[PDB]
Amino acid sequence: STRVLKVDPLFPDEKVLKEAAELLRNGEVIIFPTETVYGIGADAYNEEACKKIFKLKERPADNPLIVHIHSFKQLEEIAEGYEPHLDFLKKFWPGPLTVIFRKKSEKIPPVVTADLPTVAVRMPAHPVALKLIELFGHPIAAPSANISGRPSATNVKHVIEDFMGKVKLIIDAGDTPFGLESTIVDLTKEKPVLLRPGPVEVERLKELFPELVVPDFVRKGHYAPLKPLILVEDLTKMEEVLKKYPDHVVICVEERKELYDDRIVVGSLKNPYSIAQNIFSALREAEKMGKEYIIVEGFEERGILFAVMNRLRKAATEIVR
Ligand SMILES: C[C@@H](O)[C@H](NC(=O)OP(=O)(O)OC[C@H]1O[C@@H](n2cnc3c(N)ncnc32)[C@H](O)[C@@H]1O)C(=O)O
Ligand SMILES: [Mg+2]
Repeated sequence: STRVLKVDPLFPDEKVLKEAAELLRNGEVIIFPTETVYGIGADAYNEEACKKIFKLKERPADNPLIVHIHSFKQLEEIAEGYEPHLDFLKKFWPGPLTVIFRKKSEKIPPVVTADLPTVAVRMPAHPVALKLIELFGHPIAAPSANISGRPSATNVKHVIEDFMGKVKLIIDAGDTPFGLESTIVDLTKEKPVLLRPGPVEVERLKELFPELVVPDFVRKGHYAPLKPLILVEDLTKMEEVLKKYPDHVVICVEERKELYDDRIVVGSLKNPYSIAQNIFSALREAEKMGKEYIIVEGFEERGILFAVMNRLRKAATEIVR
């Protein structure tokens, strides 16, 4: 019997958080907001509880979980070799950044890290997440709140779609600020490696780390709707595509809304953060509009839209370059 408890994002009712903390202590899984996407979390030191996350998501065991912390002191408990990067961390944490370090803790079971000698760590800039972790007293292991393969939940409506009846508690703090998962940066190798683009933008990381490596899998290509998805990087072929795929809905920017008939406006190029904020909602709307094909306009591989494109490329059933 899933309880959905609404809380203020800045000053959440600590009584709701306590209820959540209790469930975590009982080895239950709960869903909570962050500034990026909703997470589905368990006690990070509880092997059995973390196993439930995999079951509930229908997730491969080889796909490791991000461990969420509230203090730099917790970092010492779980990781080693981070001391040269403390200046960096203190500049972006709390915030939408996940970093890979060598695993110290034997407190974090292998299921969490998929037997890897590394651990992904994030200190989320969302008062609800921070206050929950602190009150609970252990780190929380949490992937995104969605059935594996599907778009990451950015609001409680999407969470309910995927998890009503399957978890005891969803904390609702409204639509997540960014709409997109944290930037993941691997700091275990000699040169830092970008594993996932996010709200900490590539251009910013390149300023800080001139030798940042951006693997091919980041630039090429999860987050997938139920209907086939057609991504159109070259918008001159838009007309060809529309006519090739007749029974369709289009996801488009505002400045090209008038150029279609059946269209979801995801946001404006004027304010690209609007596009990031709404893109996953758009895919969930689209898949329900009773059309055979979802057709999405492409975006610049720059700033936050880089992250958007990363997500769409990984979701698309066909790309049109
Ligand atoms: C809940 C919210 O904080 C959200 N979490 C999230 O997106 O979790 P998830 O859906 O599990 O994505 C986790 C990603 O993190 C990577 N990952 C985790 N631990 C890793 C490790 N030790 N080495 C490399 N990649 C790792 C996984 O491969 C995967 O791509 C976020 O990071 O914004
Ligand atoms: Mg995910």
